[PDB]
Order: sequence, then structure tokens, then C-alpha cells
Amino acid sequence: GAMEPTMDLSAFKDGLEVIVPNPITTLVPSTGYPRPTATWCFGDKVLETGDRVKMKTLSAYAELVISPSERSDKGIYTLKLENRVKTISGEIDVNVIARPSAPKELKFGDITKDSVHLTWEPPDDDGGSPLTGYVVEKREVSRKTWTKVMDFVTDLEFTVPDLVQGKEYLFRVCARNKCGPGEPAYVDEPVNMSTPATVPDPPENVKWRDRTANSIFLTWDPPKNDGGSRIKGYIVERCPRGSDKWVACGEPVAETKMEVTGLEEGKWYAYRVKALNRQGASKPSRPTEEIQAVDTQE
Repeated sequence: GAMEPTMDLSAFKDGLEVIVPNPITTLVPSTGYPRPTATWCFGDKVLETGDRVKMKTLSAYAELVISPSERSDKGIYTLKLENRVKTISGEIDVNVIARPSAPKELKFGDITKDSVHLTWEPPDDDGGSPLTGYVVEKREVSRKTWTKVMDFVTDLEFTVPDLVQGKEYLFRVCARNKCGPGEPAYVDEPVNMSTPATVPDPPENVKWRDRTANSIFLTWDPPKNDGGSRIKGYIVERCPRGSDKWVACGEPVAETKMEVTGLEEGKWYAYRVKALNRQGASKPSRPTEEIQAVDTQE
């Protein structure tokens, strides 16, 4: 008398879902007289015990354990039971998922009195599972606990409300899976609602045209950073060659142009401009070359 090997795979009809690094455990009830021999294969490769691969056989079952699990362990595992009657083979499709990576290119902007707009980009790896959403958290730089602003955000942007003036905030955004949230992405610098205004930046492109014995016409470019306050005007200054004293030309003007006059013929002058706002005056622009006051010739 004898009996064929039989295996019970009814526990894997849906499949096997494993979150890294939890072990992949496949226990299959086996029957058969004589007792069948177990053979484990991952893909077209025969598995044998060693490090992460561990196998055991009892009279009632054959079991395969892969610990710790990796993403590369995903595939179809095959169990062959063999006695003198017959050789049977069954397959188990194992999906090994993990948690998402961190959102990319987290930026902040559009800072109002009570809101901060945040935009990000999808993470590189979703962890072998569809992204369920994004998680938005905040924390004032004085406080030590992160509070969740919103979860399951299905967009690449979010406007954080209910922010208080005079406070600095940190922001981090995570990506979510069925396994849970992943590594967070933080903001490059803290976000400050207050932002006390500063003095402007120097003008940038001071150039000259229409140079005579007593006059010159100067043009410059407005600075990029106004310092948080409106550019009230500009101040043009002058330095003769034989001195290191910068003298102001005329009076403050609201335009990016000025015609300096009163120049003495035969002298060489350099010129520089400052940008004015409520907080004061900027640092002077890069001074121009020393230009001789003389009328055109030939």
C-alpha cells in the first residue's frame, strides 16, 4: 500500500502579503505514505537553507521561512512533494511590499498672515503599493512636538491654515502606504510670518552716457530685494580722483536715472548709487570707473 503526496494551499488563494522586514512564512499541510520529500524553489532556482533562507519539515507539513524579508524576495515560490507514487508541485505568489520613500522637492511660499502654501513632488518609490495619501505636520520652533495638520492628502500641494503671527514654524510631509507613512521630507529653512523688514540691496548695473565737461547721465538697475519695504528712491554719490570723500549729487530721486551736474572740467569722477526704503539706505552699488569730465572731441 501507498498514497500520493497531497498539499493544502487553501491559505494562499488570495496570495501572501508581507511588509518588510517581517518574515515570509509559508506553512503547507502535507500528506502521503511514504512520507514525501519537500523541495522549495523561488522562480526557476532551487532554494537551500542558508542565512535568510530557512526550511523545516514535519510529518504533517513542510514550511519555508525567509527572514528578514526584502523587496527582491517578491515572486512565485514553488513546493514540490515527492514520494514513490507521484511528484506534485504547487505555487505560492508572494508580494513583499514596504513603506513609501520621502516626498521630493518640498517648497514653501505664499506666506500670508495666517497661512503657508506647501508644494511637493511624488516620492521615488511607493513601496510596491499604491500611495494612499500624504501627511502634513507642523511644529513651532519653540515647541518640541509635531502636530498633524492633515492626513490622506491626495494632492501635491496644501495650504497650512491657522498660523500665528510672530512665530516660526517647521513643516514636514510624508507619503503613506497600506503599511503606513514613510520617511519625512523637511523644509530647507524655517518659515517666519513676522519677517522684520530690512534695508534694500545695492543697485546692480550703473552705466553712464552723454558725458560732457560739466554733466553726465547715469542709469542703474533696481535691486532684486527691496528688503520688505517699498523702494522710496535712490541717492547718487560722487568721488573725485584726488580724494576719498563721497559727495551726494543733487537730492534723492525716485527714478532709475539721474543727470549729475556741477562737475569740474578736467577732473575724474567715480559714481555709485544707493537704494532707499523706510528702514534706511542700502549699501552703495559697485562704483563705476573714474571718468574724466571733458567734452567730446574730433
